Amino acid sequence: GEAAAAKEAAAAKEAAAAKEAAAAKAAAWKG
Ligand code: NA
Ligand code: NA
Repeated sequence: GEAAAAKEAAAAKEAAAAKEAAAAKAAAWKG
């Protein structure tokens, strides 16, 4: 029901968030 659905939301957004960190960091670490 809503329980399943909630877990999709959670997963996706966690994944998304992590990608931004990775990208920003790569850009920075270079200079
Ligand atoms: Na989808
Ligand atoms: Na970013």
